[PDB]
Amino acid sequence: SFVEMVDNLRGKSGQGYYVEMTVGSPPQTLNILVDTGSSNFAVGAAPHPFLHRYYQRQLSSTYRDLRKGVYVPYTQGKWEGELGTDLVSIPHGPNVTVRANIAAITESDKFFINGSNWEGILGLAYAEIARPDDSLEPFFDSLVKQTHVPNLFSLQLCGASVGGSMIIGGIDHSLYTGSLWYTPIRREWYYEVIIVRVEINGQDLKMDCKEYNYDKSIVDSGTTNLRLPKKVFEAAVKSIKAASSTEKFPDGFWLGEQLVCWQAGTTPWNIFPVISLYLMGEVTNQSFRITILPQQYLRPVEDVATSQDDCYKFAISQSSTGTVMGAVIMEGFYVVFDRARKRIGFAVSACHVHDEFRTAAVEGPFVTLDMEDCGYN
Ligand SMILES: CCN1CCCCC[C@@H](C)C[C@@H]([C@H](O)CNCc2cccc(C(C)C)c2)NC(=O)c2cccc(c2)C1=O
Repeated sequence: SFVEMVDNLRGKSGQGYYVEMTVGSPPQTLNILVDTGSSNFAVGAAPHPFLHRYYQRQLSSTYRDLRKGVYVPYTQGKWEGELGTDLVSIPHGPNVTVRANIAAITESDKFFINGSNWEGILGLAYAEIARPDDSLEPFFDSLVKQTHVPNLFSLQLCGASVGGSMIIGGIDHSLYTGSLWYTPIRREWYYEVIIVRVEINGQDLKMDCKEYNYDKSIVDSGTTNLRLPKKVFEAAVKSIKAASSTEKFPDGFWLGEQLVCWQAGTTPWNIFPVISLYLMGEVTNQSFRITILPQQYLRPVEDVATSQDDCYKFAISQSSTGTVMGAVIMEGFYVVFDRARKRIGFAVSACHVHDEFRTAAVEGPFVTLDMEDCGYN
């Protein structure tokens, strides 16, 4: 019964993917951003200039107040609110209703996005990073505990405004081609993984592989960009600049601020390199790689001036809290969050990018010694 969940995600480019949900009795419909980078389920519950609707606890006969406050500060944005529980369902999801923790957002700062069409956030990661502490059971843990839904979900994030699928409870084999390749979940807090090698256009960055995971590497559907630790970011940009030096870009472009444009259909994809991320595999001394096309890390944005050109933003950013494999990395892959087996699977998505001479790929096996040394402690 996974066909009912195909295409259950929507969104606007750079503004997050959301799934429709209902909370309360009678059911109140809300669009909820899907976030593997956090673990709180929270919805707007008070007016806000960017909210078209919000959760009204007063209108829900099943609402239960927990008489405890909560706040969550993210890398970008923060909110505070009141904890409580209520009945929750996913119309284009499993045919079940669960009682789950809900943070009723009463104040927020740079959290909600104007015109994004979502009013809440579904943190899919583990209790260890839940606020106020790990005793606030995350939504997916409640779903698994209260129903027969298997302990896994998969995300098919599709590019161009955007759509995708969140298959709750399994793997939909029509959404990918080739084989699934699995990397261990290093520790169950974020969806933490270990990157063991990085190549740009086939050239090894030749850094201490610990630099790639300093101080961690996570899979984060709630972040648009690929985010890299300072030292890795500088090396990647230096290499990407050199590969595309035949064209001029303002240095604000390389900071993700100012956009670059080209005459419609003349974007010089060939001068931007492919990025290969090698991930720790399932067997001794074995890894595999996912290859990222420039169509993934050059995000198309709306044209500020006359909508004649093709304009893009550089979707790779510097991080001070480790590597973040954001939505643009996940797009074009089918990503399986196999919580039951403590692993994350990658396969080429059915909604893959269509470059002329290059193709995004998930390839293995590769031999890589001392992979454990790549993890930071
Ligand atoms: C998709 C557009 N947007 C903004 C999305 C706004 C709404 C979701 C957005 C608060 C979740 C977190 C996501 O959870 C972060 N994951 C790691 C993390 C970092 C610090 C603290 C925590 C704990 C709460 C667990 C977790 N994302 C960000 O911060 C973020 C930053 C920069 C750009 C963007 C998002 C973006 O591209």
